[PDB]
Amino acid sequence: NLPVTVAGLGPMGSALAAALLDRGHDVTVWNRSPGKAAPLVAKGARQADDIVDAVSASRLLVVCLADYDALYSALGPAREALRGRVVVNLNSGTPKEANEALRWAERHGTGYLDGAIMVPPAMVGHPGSVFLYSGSAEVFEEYKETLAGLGDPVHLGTEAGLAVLYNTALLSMMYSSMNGFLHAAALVGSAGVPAAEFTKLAVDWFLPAVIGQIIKAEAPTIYPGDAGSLEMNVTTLKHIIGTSQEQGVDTEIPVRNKELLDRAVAAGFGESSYYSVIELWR
Amino acid sequence: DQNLPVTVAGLGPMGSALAAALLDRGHDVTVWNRSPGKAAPLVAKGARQADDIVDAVSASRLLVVCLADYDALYSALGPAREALRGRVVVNLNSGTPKEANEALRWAERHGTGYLDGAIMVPPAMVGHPGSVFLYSGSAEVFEEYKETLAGLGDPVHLGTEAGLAVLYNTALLSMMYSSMNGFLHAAALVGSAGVPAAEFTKLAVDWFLPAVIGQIIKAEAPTIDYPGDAGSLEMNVTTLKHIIGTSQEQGVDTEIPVRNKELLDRAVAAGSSYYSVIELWR
Ligand SMILES: C[C@H]1NCCc2ccccc21
Repeated sequence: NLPVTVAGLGPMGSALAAALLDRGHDVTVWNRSPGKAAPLVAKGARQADDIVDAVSASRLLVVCLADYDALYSALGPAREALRGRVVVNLNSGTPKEANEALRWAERHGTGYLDGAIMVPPAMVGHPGSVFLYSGSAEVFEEYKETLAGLGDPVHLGTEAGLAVLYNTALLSMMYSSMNGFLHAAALVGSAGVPAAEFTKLAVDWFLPAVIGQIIKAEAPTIYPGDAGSLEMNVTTLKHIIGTSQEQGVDTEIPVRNKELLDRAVAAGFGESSYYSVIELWR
Repeated sequence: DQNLPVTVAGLGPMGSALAAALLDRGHDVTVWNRSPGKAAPLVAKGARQADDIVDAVSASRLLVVCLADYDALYSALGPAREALRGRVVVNLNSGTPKEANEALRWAERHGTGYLDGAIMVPPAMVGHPGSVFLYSGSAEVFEEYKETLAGLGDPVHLGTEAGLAVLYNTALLSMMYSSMNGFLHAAALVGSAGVPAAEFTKLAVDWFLPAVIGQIIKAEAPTIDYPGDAGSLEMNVTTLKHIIGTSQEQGVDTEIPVRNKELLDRAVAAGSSYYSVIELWR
């Protein structure tokens, strides 16, 4: 039961469709290029002829396409068939793109959720999958159970752009953290330290016990316990850069991190908090 | 000997915490500091103050040193050359691994056992649950004093070579600085929409950091085996273009994601997995 249509059958859209099939939904699939539907049809999906049939088959339409232009092109022809259905858009962009899609959906009498997929395709549907959602709370509550088949659905608020905002923010932190980890791994690696054991120490202990706790301790709105003054952290970074040079590891990462603190010291004091670094960017 | 005499040389905020922790665990603690005015609070708690460094060293077989740098260690302890014979130095503030190896050499020249250690928590956490200290140096010396060292924090022995503790410490902290900075960009980005920092912080630290950042790191780490991974360099460039785009829309400085994207563009040109970025630095 709970018929669902998936539009877009790239690697992510295919995973969405397959996860929905595995929970036993009546899944209708649609894609622009041919040949992406066959593997899903084999697994029990009905392929729709035209986008109107696809949209008409289900009250819930899960969209996973390249951008907003792609969404309009794909779903534009559906016209009055969208009226009274719900679009769950899993591929915005930026928050302005999310708001543009909300506008498009509302013009067509269509409910709208914007979602960010927080795991790779292969994790979709499996324990650990988490999807962030923004949009009408009524709509979210009505389709929550269906959405749960893809991953733990977290509703951030009713404004269209929030999911993309949170997703882009979290991912920005992820890239920096991963790059720092790779500097770390290069550093120990240059002494011949085996990576597996260091990785486990860094991820299973240091990341939650030290990095997480220090972040919360620096957050002025939230361990006894903080990162210490800017000036003491500058000195720490000078030792990291020194160590990196000794070991023959590129100093780019700690050099940039030190320059950032130097800027924050100059704007405030050597005694200002670590968190005040954020004032350089807003 | 559960009340083993210990001397602490250096009574800055960390050294003072070490001394207080040792006093709480039933040691006869002798304290020393170059500048006056730091010993009195510890004397009140039961520490014996030493006049000069020779008296300090002569009072205990175990000497815990917590000074600014290596130069400070040599200048402080130099006069006590001879008194050091047959004692053990646990140096808790080497700046680089070459410095750790220099101090080993100095200690051994004088007939003195040597451990190097890195304190992984702030002063206020020292001697409380969650305190962790990393050690490197002679396994025999570590085994002999392990139980005393356990009073300060969980003692993790990395190996016998003098520089390992500094190497691991500098690596882990390098990752920390990058992670915190990426978090601050994240917080600025959601903050620019009026999202409250407390709730975002909790989501980022209590869920995203272990469930996503930690797992993606392990997935990329070729020696550890989350059926997915970070995806190709090229897909991550595109993701970063969206983060930069979102950051511009929101009026938040793009410095952090711009640098992260430039790194990947360098890695694409060198010519593939996210983890291969590491090859730019060694
Ligand atoms: C350098 C100091 N300040 C930042 C927090 C921290 C955490 C672990 C070990 C040292 C430090």
